[PDB]
Amino acid sequence: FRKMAFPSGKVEGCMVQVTCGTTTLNGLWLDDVVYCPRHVICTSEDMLNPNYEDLLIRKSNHNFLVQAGNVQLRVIGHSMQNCVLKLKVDTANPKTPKYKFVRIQPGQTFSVLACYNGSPSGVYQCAMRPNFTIKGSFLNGSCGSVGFNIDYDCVSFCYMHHMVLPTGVHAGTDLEGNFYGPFVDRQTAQAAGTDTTITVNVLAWLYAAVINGDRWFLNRFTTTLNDFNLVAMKYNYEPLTQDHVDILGPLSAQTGIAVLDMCASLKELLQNGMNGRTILGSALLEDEFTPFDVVRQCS
Amino acid sequence: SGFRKMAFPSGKVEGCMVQVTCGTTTLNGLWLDDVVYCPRHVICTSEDMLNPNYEDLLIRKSNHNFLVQAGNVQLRVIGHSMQNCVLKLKVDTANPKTPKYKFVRIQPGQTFSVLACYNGSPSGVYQCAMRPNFTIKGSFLNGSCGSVGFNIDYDCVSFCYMHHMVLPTGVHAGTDLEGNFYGPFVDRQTAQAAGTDTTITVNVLAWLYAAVINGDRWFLNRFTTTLNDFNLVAMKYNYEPLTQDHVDILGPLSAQTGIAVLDMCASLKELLQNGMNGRTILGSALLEDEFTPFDVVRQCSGV
Ligand SMILES: *[C@@](O)(CO)[C@H](C[C@@H]1CCNC1=O)NC(=O)[C@H](CC(C)C)NC(=O)c1cc2c(OC)cccc2[nH]1
Ligand SMILES: *[C@@](O)(CO)[C@H](C[C@@H]1CCNC1=O)NC(=O)[C@H](CC(C)C)NC(=O)c1cc2c(OC)cccc2[nH]1
Repeated sequence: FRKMAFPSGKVEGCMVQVTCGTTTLNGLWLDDVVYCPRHVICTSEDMLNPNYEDLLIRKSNHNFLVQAGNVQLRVIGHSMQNCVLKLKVDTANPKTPKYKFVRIQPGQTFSVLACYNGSPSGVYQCAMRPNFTIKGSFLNGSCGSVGFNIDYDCVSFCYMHHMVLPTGVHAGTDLEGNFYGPFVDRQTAQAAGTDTTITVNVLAWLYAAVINGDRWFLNRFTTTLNDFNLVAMKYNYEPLTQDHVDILGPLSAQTGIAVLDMCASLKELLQNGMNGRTILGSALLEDEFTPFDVVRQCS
Repeated sequence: SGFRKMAFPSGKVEGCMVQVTCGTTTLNGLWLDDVVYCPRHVICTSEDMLNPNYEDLLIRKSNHNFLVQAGNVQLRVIGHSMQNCVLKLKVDTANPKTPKYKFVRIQPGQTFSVLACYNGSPSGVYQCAMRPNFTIKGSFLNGSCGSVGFNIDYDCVSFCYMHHMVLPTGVHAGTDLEGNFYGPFVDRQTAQAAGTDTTITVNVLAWLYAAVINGDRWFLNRFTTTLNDFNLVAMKYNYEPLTQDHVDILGPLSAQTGIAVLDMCASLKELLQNGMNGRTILGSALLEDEFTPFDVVRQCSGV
């Protein structure tokens, strides 16, 4: 098993750069709107303690430089929505894919198209942690890079990059500008809460192991969802929700192993350990593959 | 900040993928200018693939025997030749989205991005390394043949891999875009083993430097080693020898971190002899060898 990103071309065709003063970052051009982090309006000193409503009052359309490559797109309107700026431009992007804006849950994965100066640089798969950070790879100039999933022909954008934390993980918003987690867009060191293991994804991984004939860990027991959640929390594992149980449905049907029987197997692995054994060639339980990723790599 | 297995953006390649069908055999092709490149075993029937005389099988085909679909459009084949294990279909239409490109044959230990495709449709993109035994640890399913591997520099796509085969061990084998396999493999329907799969030492060292740049030094030690004494231990553990060129190529990472290359060699020697003792590096419980020094430099320079 490996991390696989979605093909990035539909998103590449939407990346632009946005500059205000000497402050430059990336934006997302869909139809005639460009979406970007609102701190582009800040000088470096402004970002220490910004009052964004007051800073924006001092800006007009003609203070925003939007470029597709080196080609300028004239800005004809602007507004703030939470921590994102929306710049209306006078050109509808001919490369706009079918798209939606979605807000994901911890545990869900997405592809990040890391960009610099409006130019796509690399693509990789990330998982939203329970503490609402991602382990990205981002350098200066990466803000406004986006994360997304592709379903059929539709790009679902879920993430726009804003922040690195002192621990070197990343934080950002959805495309309506609402941060994931307790973070704010300020030039300040902010701590993320203690993280936990993504249980639903570990279960998906165990189903993947079974699909491939690696099933020594299957035990004879079952559990209730409540009892499992209480045990899991003592091992720093997330509780399962009903949605988690439901998204495990297809893998449960494919293998014939009920979700709560697999939970009882995992409980035993937590309580008793691996006994120097491996699962899918690994002593670590992997928690960054969703049930969809498992299906997507097995078929 | 951070270090992740990263692929190049795939859009320039997506615009070149098409579907090639001959008989009941369908796989992917690569459409550049007015030529479509694909694995020649498309011309094969199920019975042919056991021992295909490709020159014999190809001469019996006509241009119209090849159905090339690009999205909803069918491209008319107006010529066809064979270059080793790659078929070259001349089409009457030049692909308008052809990027600047070159064909290159990659060296073992180098990385490239793979755009996995099915029925001419891009499905996923990931980074691989060409292993010392000339296999790649890919993710490919039925119908993935003709998927390509590439690197991008500025605006130029260097195609280096086209996919053909899975081995019994689950690793993968393919050719360059001149149709020559990497490794001792053959495009016939047989179970093939690779040579011994050694570890790309210069890459493990780069990844250790990446781990240091990202704040983890638990594996470092106060010891050093000579290059030869390191290589003696490395070869004992089925690692490739480190050459002076590798040492030099690691210079920028050594400069950035302040850790002499042979001091990092002494760290790796200790990891090989003692193991990792349940600890992890950059989240991995194994020594990773599929990032090149340049992969690390481009993600971690300045951090
Ligand atoms: C965007 O490029 C800014 O436009 C930038 C992305 C980071 C640069 C290096 N890697 C990244 O992911 N974001 C920032 O520089 C933000 C700007 C905010 C939104 C105004 N700043 C931080 O992420 C930042 C500031 C501080 C800090 O201060 C003090 C102390 C510790 C961490 C930290 N992160
Ligand atoms: C191509 O899509 C075929 O067009 C296909 C890709 C593999 C399918 C499963 N995963 C893959 O990477 N390649 C093949 O099916 C090739 C066809 C050759 C080039 C004629 N064959 C193999 O991959 C192959 C055959 C055998 C085998 O036999 C008998 C025994 C064991 C492994 C094996 N692989």
